[PDB]
Amino acid sequence: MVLSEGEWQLVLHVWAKVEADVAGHGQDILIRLFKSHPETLEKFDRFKHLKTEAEMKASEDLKKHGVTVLTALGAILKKKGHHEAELKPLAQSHATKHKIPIKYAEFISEAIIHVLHSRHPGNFGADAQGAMNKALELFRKDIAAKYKELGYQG
Ligand code: HEM
Repeated sequence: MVLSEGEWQLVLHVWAKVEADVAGHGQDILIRLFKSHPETLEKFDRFKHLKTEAEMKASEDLKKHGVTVLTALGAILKKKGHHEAELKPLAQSHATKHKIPIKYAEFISEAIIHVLHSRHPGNFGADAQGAMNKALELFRKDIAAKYKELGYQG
């Protein structure tokens, strides 16, 4: 798949807003994922112990990892489809080291869309959400293909 330039512009316009507060958005997205799909929390030996939303919100470590996640995702999105080098090390660590099944990438995709819709309603109308979804689908498709190449499947 290929996004058009107009779709990329909708994606990067809302992303510019996200980047005004990377830590806050990172926290919100990981917490949404762990509340909506509790099984994902189990893959994080670092965070597995957190029992409640209050505890997640107070963890400086979780916030730091949220920044790490969104910074890496932001770098991929800014490539506007030319992301093969950025994707390679991420595919390898998530497939071989962390052992994350590809279905969980769908779950975090959902979490990102939820938080952008909640925080940025005026810059995340239906057309902008559709463009963000296509971007995330492109990312998932390419990561799935690399999983296969690496011997995992997802
Ligand atoms: C937008 C998708 C994602 C991005 C951009 C992302 C990015 C990253 C980055 C940059 C790291 C640190 C370096 C590395 O280990 O590769 C990391 C670590 C990790 N990721 Fe992801 N990740 C994503 C989705 C997920 C999902 C869906 C899960 C699990 C449900 C996951 C599980 C982990 C784990 C367990 C670690 C190691 C944490 C630690 O113990 O420090 N990732 N991720």
